[PDB]
Amino acid sequence: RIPLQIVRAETELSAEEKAFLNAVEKGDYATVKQALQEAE
Amino acid sequence: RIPLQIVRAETELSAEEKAFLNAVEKGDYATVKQALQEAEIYYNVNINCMDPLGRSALLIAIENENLEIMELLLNHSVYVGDALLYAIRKEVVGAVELLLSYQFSEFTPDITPIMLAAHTNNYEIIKLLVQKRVTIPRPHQIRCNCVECVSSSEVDSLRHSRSRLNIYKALASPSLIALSSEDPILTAFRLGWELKELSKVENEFKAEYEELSQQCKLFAKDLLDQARSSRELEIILNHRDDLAKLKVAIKYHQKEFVAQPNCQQLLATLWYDGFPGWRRKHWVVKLLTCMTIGFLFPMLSIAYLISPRSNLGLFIKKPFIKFICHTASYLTFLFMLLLASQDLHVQGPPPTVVEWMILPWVLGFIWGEIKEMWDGGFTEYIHDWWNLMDFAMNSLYLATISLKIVAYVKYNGSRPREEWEMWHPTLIAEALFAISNILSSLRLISLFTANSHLGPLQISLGRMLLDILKFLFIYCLVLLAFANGLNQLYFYYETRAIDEPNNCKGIRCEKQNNAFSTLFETLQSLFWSVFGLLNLYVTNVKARHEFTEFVGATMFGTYNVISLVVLLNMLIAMMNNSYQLIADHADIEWKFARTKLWMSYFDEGGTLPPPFNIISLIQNQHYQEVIRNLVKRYVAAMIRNSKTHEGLTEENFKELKQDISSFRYEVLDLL
Ligand SMILES: CC(C)CCC[C@@H](C)[C@H]1CC[C@H]2[C@@H]3CC=C4C[C@@H](OC(=O)CCC(=O)O)CC[C@]4(C)[C@H]3CC[C@]12C
Ligand SMILES: [Ca+2]
Ligand SMILES: [Zn+2]
Repeated sequence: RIPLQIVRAETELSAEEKAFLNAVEKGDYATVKQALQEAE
Repeated sequence: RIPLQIVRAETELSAEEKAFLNAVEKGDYATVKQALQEAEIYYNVNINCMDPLGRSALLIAIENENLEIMELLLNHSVYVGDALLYAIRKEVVGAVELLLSYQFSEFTPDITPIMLAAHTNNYEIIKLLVQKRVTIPRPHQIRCNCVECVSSSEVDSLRHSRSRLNIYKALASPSLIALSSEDPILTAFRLGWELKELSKVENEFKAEYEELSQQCKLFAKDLLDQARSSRELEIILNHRDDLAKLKVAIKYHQKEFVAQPNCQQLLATLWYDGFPGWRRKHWVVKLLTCMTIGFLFPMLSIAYLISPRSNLGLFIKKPFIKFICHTASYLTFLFMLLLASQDLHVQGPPPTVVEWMILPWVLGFIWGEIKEMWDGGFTEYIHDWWNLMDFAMNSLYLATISLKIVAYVKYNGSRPREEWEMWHPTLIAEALFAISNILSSLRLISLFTANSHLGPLQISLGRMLLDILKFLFIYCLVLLAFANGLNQLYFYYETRAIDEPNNCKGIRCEKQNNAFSTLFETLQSLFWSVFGLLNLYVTNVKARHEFTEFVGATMFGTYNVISLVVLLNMLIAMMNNSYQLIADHADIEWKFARTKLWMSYFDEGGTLPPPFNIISLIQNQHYQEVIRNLVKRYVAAMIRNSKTHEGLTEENFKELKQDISSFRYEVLDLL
C-alpha cells in the first residue's frame, strides 16, 4: 500500500471562513456584506 | 415485416413515480419535497427506484449539480452507493464535500474514490480526498512471478490487467504527483520509465501506457517550465540524493525535459565557458576562431601536460576548446591516413614514416576506448552504439599491426607481387588497413550532432535506417530464393577458367561468365543486377538449349521486376512515410543528442586528445522550497489553462437550464 498525504502542507481555512469564500463564489451580496460588517 | 419488442424486459415505473423523477429532472423543490413527505406516510413512491436511462433521483440531482435537492434526498436517506464516485467523475466539489460529509454500475469494482479522482485529474477533489488518509495499493514488479500475481493472472486475466492499468493511471496523475511526493520531478522520471517498460511488455495495452508515459514526461517538462530564475533552474538541475538531476534525466531519456529552452541556455553558457560572447558573433570570425584553436591543439595539449595551472594549461579544460582539440587531432589523423596512400615488392616490409606517425594515434584510440570502458562501466559502454564501430576500428588496427609484424618477422626477401600467395599476410594486412580506413573516415558522422543544420538530418537518417533494416530482411529472402533457383538451373553448365578467352572466371571479368554456377557467385550476380552492372548475356550457355535459356532469362527478369520495380519503390514510399513522423520531433531529439555530446566533454577524464593521452541538508531544503513554489505555479498555470481551453459540453447547457428551471419553480412558489 502507498500512503497518501500532503507533503507540502499549507494553512487551512476555518468553517466560517470557507463559508465566506463560498458565499463570494455564489455571489450572495447580502451574505458577503453581512460577513464583512460582522468581521469589522 | 419485422416485429419490434423489448427482448430484455425490465421493470417499468408507475405514473406518480415517473412524475417524481420528472420533477427531480426539472428541479421543482416544492414538488420533490412534497412527494418525499407523502412517500414517508403512504409508502406509494419508491425513492430509490431507477429510470429508463440508468439513473436514480440522487444521480439526477448529482449530474444536474442541484445541491439543494441533493441534500434533501440525503436528509431523506435515499440509497447512497456509487453516488460518491458519480460526484467524483462529475467534478462537482460541492457534491463531493456533501457526500463525504454524509446493482448496475458503469464503474469497475476496483474503482476507489482516490483512483477515480486521479483519473479525473481535478486538483481540488484529489486534495480533499487526500486530506483523509486514503491508500492506493502498490503495483508489483514488471516481471513479478509471485504466487499472488500468477493466481490473479490465472483466475481472471482481464480483471488483473484492468486493475494494474487502473493503478498506473491513478499513479500517473499530474495532480497526484504534485501532491504526496517528496520529489515530483524524480517521481515523474521513474514513473515514465516504468510506464515505458510496461508498454514494452504488455503488447495489447501498448497505446495507453505510451500515453501515460508521455503525460508524465509532459508534466515534468511543464514543472521545469514554471521556473522563473536562474538560481531555481540550477538548484533543480544540481540537486542530488554537478548537474545530477540533468544526468538522471538523460539516463531516463526525458527528451522533453532536456530540450527545455532554459536548460539548453544554461548548458550553452556552460559550453562556451572561455568565450562569453560567442552567441553574438559573425560567421567569419567564428570560423576564424575555430581554425585558430584547431591549429594549436599540440601546443594546448603540451601546455596541459607541462603545467595545468596556467593561462594555457587550463584553457583546454573548457568544453568547447576540448571539443575543438579532439576534432582537430582526429582530422589530422585522417589527413595522415590520406597521406599514407600516396619499394612495393618487399615481403613484409618495415613501416614507413607515415605509419610510424600513425601508430601512436592508434595506441591512443585503443587506450581511450579501454579507459572509457574501465571508467564508465559496461551498460554505459554498450548503450552508446558508436562504441561498436569504435571496437571494430580498434580490432582491425590491431589485426593490421599483428599481421604486419608476422610478415616482417617471417619474410625477408624481395619477390614481386605477381607470384605472391593469395592468402599472403601482407595482403591480408593491407586489406584490413583499408577497411579500417573507411571505418575511421565514417566515424565523422558522430560530429554532425554538434552542428545546427546537420543534427536533425543525422537524426532523420538514424530513424530511417530502421525501416531500411526492416526492408533488408524481405530483400535478402528474395535474393536467397532467386539465387537458389538460378543455381539449380545453371550449375550443370559450369565451365573451367582455362576455357575462357583471358583465363578469368566470374562476373568481375571483361566478358562476364558463370554468373549462376555456384551459390556465392549467384548471390554476387543477383546483387550486382540491382545496380545494372550485370550484363544480359550472363544468361547464356554454349549449348543450344533455348528452352533452358528462356527459363533462366525469365527468372532473371522476374527477379529484376520484384527488386527494382516493386521493392525499391516500396522502400522509397516507406522512408517517405517515416520521414514525416520524424520531422516533428527532430528538433527535440537533436537537442537531446547535442546535450549528450556536450555532457560527454564536461568530465576531466579523456581531456587529452590522442596521441597525447598515452604520454548537506541545506541543498535538500532549498530544493524542497523551489519545488514547492514550482508546484504552486504549475497548479495555478494548469487551472488557468483549464479555464482557457474549450472544455464545454451540453453538460453546461443543461446545468444552466437546471438553474433557470429551479429558479422558475422557486419564484412561481414564492409569488
Ligand atoms: C564533406 C566535404 C565538405 C569534405 C570535408 C570533410 C571534413 C573536412 C568535414 C566534413 C564534416 C565536417 C564537420 C561537420 C560539423 C562540424 C561541427 C562544427 O561545430 C559547429 O557546428 C559550431 C558550433 C558549436 O560547436 O557550438 C565544427 C566543425 C565540424 C566538426 C566539421 C569539421 C570538418 C568536417 C569533418
Ligand atoms: Ca567511444
Ligand atoms: Zn507479485
